[PDB]
Amino acid sequence: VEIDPFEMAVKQLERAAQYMDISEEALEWLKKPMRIVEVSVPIEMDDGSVKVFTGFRVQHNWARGPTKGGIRWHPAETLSTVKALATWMTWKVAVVDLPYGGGKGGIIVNPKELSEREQERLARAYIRAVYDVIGPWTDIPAPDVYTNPKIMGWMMDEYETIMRRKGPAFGVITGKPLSIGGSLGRGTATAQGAIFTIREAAKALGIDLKGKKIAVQGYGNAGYYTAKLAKEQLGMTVVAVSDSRGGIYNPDGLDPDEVLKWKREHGSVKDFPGATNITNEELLELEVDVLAPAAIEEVITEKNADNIKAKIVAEVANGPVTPEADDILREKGILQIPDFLCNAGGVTVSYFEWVQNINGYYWTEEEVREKLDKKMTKAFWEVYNTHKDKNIHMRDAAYVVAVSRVYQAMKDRGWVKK
Ligand SMILES: N[C@@H](CCC(=O)O)C(=O)O
Repeated sequence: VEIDPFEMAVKQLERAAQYMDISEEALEWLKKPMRIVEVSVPIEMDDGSVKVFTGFRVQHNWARGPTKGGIRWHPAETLSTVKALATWMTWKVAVVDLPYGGGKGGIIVNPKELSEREQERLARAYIRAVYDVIGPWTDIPAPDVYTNPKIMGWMMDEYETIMRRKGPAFGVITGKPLSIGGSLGRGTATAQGAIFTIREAAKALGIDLKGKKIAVQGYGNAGYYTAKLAKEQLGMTVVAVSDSRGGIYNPDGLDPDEVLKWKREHGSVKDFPGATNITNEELLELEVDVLAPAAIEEVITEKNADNIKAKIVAEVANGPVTPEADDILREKGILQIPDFLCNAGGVTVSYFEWVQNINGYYWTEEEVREKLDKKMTKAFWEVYNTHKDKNIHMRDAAYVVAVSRVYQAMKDRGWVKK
């Protein structure tokens, strides 16, 4: 009825665990976050009043290392959502082999109605409230929905003020501006990882992407950068893009820069010059070789699963495919890249930023790109090898890999004896 996010995450975990040999005690440990912190966030309003907000900080598991995750400023943010996202972040950092755990934060607030001063006060108060459970080697927050690098800089400054500069205060939080412990390649991290996964999938399927067609659903940051990087690096033809308002179809190809400029000038991609106007419900079924949903979740359902014609479906967004759609697409011979494997580039570049901050030495764009390429290629090939050995779904193989790594880390620490 309500389909609670945490229940769905636990159900997914059980489905995954049924495909591998894991002890009952370890599964019960994994079903519950290891630490949940709920705090009040009082700030001073611009009119002089004091408003109290509810903040969350869930650390699902830290067997493999310090927990990692973003902070969401959404009016419809709940504890369940934070717990489910921390659980998913655990597997996200485990599949791509990072020395990280799972974490997530969130404040129930509408940031659209907050001023800059009030936003800074909210960030500083959240840091003051959750200081006792965060740190460079304990919990590293990150940008997420309705949060940008400016809030990251404010949060890092507040943490440094509280910590009295007794250590690497830069590394307590990632996604910061380049002037203060920032990292090169952060803006295009997720799309770069998605492009690397798409290239590896094409390599696995034996099809060259040069001259091929790609359709991207959702033209936000991730969708725009995915289309642009595909067109440049992969040599593919961006045939169709879309947003919430509508979509664009052009067999001859779309220039991502031109489409982004049009969207910026008119607020939407609708009615692009010299292009056919469509919507998402027929965009998802266009004849393409790579489809990259980079928008609101749950766009592929059993209704439209049988009509998908893409050879590769790169789940850039967070869970855009339902399990029934997963089964239907696997039956059709379509190679799916799991959601928490395709967009693992953002957390990988976040890890690179944390390493740079901890070490005090900062890398270049080429070094970050090469390291990200190596990490994403290795993770995808491990997942595909499991998918080829166990004769299971790609999402199932990614779950097996991540849960196996976490379980091995737990067994090594002695947390679970079986
Ligand atoms: N928010 C992104 C995916 C999640 C992420 O960026 O980490 C989208 O829905 O397009």
